Amino acid sequence: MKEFYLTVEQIGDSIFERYIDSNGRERTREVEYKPSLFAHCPESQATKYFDIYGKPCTRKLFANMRDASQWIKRMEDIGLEALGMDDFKLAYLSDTYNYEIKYDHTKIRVANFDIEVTSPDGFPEPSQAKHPIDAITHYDSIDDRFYVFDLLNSPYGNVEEWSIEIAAKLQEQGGDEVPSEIIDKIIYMPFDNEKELLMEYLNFWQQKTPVILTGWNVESFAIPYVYNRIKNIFGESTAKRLSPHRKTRVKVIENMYGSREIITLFGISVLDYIDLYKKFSFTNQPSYSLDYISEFELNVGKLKYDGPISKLRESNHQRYISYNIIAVYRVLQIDAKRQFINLSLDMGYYAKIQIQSVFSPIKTWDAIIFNSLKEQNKVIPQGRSHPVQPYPGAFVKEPIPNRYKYVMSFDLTSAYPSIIRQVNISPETIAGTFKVAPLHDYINAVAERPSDVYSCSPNGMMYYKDRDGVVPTEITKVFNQRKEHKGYMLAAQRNGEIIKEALHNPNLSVDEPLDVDYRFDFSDEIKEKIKKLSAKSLNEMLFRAQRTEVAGMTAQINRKALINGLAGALGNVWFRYYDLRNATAITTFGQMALQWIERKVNEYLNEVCGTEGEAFVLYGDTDSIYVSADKIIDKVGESKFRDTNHWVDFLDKFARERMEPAIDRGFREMCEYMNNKQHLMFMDREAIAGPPLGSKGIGGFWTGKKRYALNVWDMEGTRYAEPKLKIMGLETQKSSTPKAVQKALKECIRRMLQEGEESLQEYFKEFEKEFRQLNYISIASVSSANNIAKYDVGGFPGPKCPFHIRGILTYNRAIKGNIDAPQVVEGEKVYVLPLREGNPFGDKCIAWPSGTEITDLIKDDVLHWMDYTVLLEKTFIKPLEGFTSAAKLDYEKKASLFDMFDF
DNA sequence: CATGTGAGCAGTCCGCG
DNA sequence: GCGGACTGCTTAC
Ligand SMILES: [Ca+2]
Ligand SMILES: [Ca+2]
Ligand SMILES: [Ca+2]
Ligand SMILES: [Ca+2]
Ligand SMILES: [Ca+2]
Ligand SMILES: [Ca+2]
Repeated sequence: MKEFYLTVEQIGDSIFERYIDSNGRERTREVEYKPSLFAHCPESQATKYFDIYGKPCTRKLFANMRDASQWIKRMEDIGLEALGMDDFKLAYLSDTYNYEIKYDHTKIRVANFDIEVTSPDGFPEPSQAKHPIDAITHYDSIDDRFYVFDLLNSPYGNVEEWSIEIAAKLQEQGGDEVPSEIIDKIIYMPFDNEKELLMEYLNFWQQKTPVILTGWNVESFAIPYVYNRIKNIFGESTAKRLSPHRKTRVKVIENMYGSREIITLFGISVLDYIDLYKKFSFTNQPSYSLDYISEFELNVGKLKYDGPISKLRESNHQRYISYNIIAVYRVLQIDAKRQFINLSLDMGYYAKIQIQSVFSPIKTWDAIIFNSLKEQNKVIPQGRSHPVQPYPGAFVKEPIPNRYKYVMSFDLTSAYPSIIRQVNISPETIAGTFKVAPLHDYINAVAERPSDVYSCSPNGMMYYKDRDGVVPTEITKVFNQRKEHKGYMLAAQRNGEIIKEALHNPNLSVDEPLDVDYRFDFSDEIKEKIKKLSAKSLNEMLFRAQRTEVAGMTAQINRKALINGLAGALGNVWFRYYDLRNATAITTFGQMALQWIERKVNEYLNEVCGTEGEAFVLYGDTDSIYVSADKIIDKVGESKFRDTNHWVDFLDKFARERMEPAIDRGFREMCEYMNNKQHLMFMDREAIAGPPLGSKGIGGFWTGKKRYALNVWDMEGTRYAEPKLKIMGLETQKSSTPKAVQKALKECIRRMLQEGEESLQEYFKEFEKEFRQLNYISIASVSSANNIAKYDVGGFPGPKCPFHIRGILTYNRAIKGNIDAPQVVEGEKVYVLPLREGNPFGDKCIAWPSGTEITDLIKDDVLHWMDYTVLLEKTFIKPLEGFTSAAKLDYEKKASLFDMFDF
């Protein structure tokens, strides 16, 4: 097989690499890497090395990496550019793997672990590690086994061995319900003392050394705790055995009272699943406990236990160990669905970087561009220092706040990357500048044509048309990958709706789910078979289609983020190719594009409808337009339509057959105007929206910029079995909004858009009558707890103290000297509840760690002093007032002359 | 060590016979 | 109480 790296590190003048050899065996080696960098030399000196602007360079080969670094300093002092890849391990990988890496994940040791630590005096701080580690579960991907290390004797209690028989039993039968599919994969190892446990753990570690290390919060808890605990018991050099090169660095975050730390294990790639999830999932959650996220992703119940976690081991060691095991499995279950490890490995090896550098789009693109240029013997520019400078972005149209009955939306496919490719924006394709007219003059086609030779953006930049740029070249590769996966995602989504439609009439049979590939639209013959399947088989198929769609979502959305990241990186001062000329060339062109196409669409629709000067485009944001379709529907007349799907079909066809071509003509004309390299502005229809035919639903409304809701029947070619709400910016979409208020507000919207005013009014009345019966957690607001210390003045709020921070301080005083009430962690999320006047907490609100029940000693008082009136007003009524005034609708029946009668 | 800008809302402070 | 000014948080692109 072809060889590939696992990890790489620079340690002094040595590169330390772990890799897989030609026989599929894991190997390690230390290489005294001799790097090269480059300097500009005279034209009269012949050479095969040129910088990206075609200037000749000479290669300086160094005896070691220190010499290379030292030379960079001297060049800095002299005043001359030192070119080439200055991160030497990227150069090493590039030299060592001079081909497209094709890796085999079954050879890559992926470890998932978590530890338990009983602590009777508050949270067990990793920096101090003053308590025994009393459980570790460590799953190994190569063995496919859960290695369980169990401490039976501790100064906090001696317990009996864990029972696998009992673990496997249902909870309703006193067991722990450890999933049957992992029971046979558990290797249980009990220990009579911690020193033996830890030593065996370390020996195990040496035999099965993680390449990818993950788990939930392993970076800020598990890893530093294990490191510091081992350090305290055996000494630091023993702790260093967790690194295969015996090297670690300790990062100490001292904030202000007290301190925590991150540990870097050289030769391991740590990908904390919490960080993967945040970066790659595109959710914002009110809590990031594993219980919350597991329920969210997997619909599995919370791991239930009686009493505090500090007492769980002594009172119920059996459950304690089972839950340690299950927690580890849950991360594997989430990854099976989301496939973030796979994504990370894909992106890592594609770029030729340390796998953990997938968290940095700058490192990732720097590597991709370096490798690309190196293949043509080109030499990369030196990184430079730049002051941070704000610069202009997108254009957003101010919408008239209103209800909007029929709406069709369109937006550009991969807008910024497509602009890069169309214009040919790269560091080395800059041809010069031209004198800019006001943007409005370009939008209206009255400015002088910028150039009849070069490819232009209305920011004033010109680019070569007749040569490729590395930025366009490399961004197109990732875009094309993105597009493939998105095709699979949408097919799977369309396939899902076919199955949902068939679930309306399930057959009374015993059959199996069809063996099909969900990434491709079902053939007619598969669709016929589906119409004969049972409910059980159809639901299994619907599950598989949805898992296929999720996998496609992961792959497409993060490749999308990566290419958009390149456009953004051009405006980050730490990016080697930082250049506001290129960053603003993209954004300014975007602004022109949106406003140009708005004009063209208004022109076209006035023409086909026989009118003049009516505004069909009601909103737009960056690269999208929202077209009121009312006059289109009225042109034919609503009476002509047989059902909702008939008008949806009609608008879909109108968009595809009449609008999109007119849009394409408009953008081709714009491409000619700007003399661009290639026409890539593809503005495809997104949503078709309206009320159900014959209903009093209003279809949609806007309250303002970035705030709207649409009743959608077809989305990018997916015709829904049941209409779906597209809501942007409104409180339903905000993680700060209480969970039950999100629900209620969404149902208020659903009723507005699908049913009308009377339906709304009925629901609003019920919700107000029952609000006070909702669970306190379901109606608590959420906020991130940043800069808590700044406003902490003897446990009381300093000046400008934010509401949520004030609540935290209130909580701190109420739990003061409580030996095990959860502490609010800086930067994490909290629930927030307002408090009525005269409460015993002595302030207007309280805040506690999100995803948790508030500690029992103050829970009773919080429940008693909760200000429901304020809570209802702020979180529910005030937003709904915004929705309904915007829609010209009332959520309570207005008083009128009719109130004189008895109806 | 390091993707970007645009924009609304909820909060505090401050003014207000 | 209720605006305007300022800013933090969260989010749509
Ligand atoms: Ca635990
Ligand atoms: Ca788009
Ligand atoms: Ca059927
Ligand atoms: Ca868009
Ligand atoms: Ca699209
Ligand atoms: Ca109490």
